[PDB]
Amino acid sequence: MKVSEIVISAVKPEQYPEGGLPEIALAGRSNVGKSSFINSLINRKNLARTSSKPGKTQTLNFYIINDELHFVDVPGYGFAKSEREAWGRMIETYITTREELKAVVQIVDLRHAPSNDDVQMYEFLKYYGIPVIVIATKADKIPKGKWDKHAKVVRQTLNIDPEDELILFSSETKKGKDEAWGAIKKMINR
Ligand SMILES: Nc1nc2c(ncn2[C@@H]2O[C@H](COP(=O)(O)OP(=O)(O)OP(=O)(O)O)[C@@H](O)[C@H]2O)c(=O)[nH]1
Ligand SMILES: [Mg+2]
Repeated sequence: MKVSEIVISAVKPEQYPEGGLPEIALAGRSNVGKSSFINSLINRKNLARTSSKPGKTQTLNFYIINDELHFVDVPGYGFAKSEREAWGRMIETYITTREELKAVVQIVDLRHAPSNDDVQMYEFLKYYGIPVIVIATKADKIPKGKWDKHAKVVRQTLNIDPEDELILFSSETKKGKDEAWGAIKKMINR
């Protein structure tokens, strides 16, 4: 997509933006680079703020791209890993009351294997039959030669449906860019 502005920081539906526009929201361990992915697709450095390595994103952030879509940035599973569950109620409601939600891009790190939270997430995300675009990120930190031994583990771990799709990615080198935008567009222009 020949592709960039914030709109709001909703903590509940009584805040979600207006317009009834389409949205793709992200789910990911904390620090995984969800805030980064978002930026990588619409070509921004820190529109969605990134951080050294903490738990910087802390609210559902809506980013209207070309006034045609909505990327929604989300805190990592549980921000400060009680607050665990506090996190769910929110992502859940949303992913069960936001009809425009046109799919969830769940991002996991390629290097390691999906943490149960990721299987969990995906599971839930699947119980509601929400289309998902898994993203093996930070490819660039894995010897190009071993991206199969790593990305095979995911598929098995998250045992990803055949309807859903895994994609290798880099917020550094931008690898997986378009693939993302393609799948993301299948979901939008379905
Ligand atoms: N080398 C590398 N670093 C990455 C990559 N993606 C994200 N990072 C680094 O990881 C850190 C956190 O990235 P973010 O995008 O803020 O993380 P996040 O998952 O959105 O974090 P929260 O908003 O707290 O959930 C930063 O220092 C980024 O520069 C990637 O593909 N390669
Ligand atoms: Mg984030």
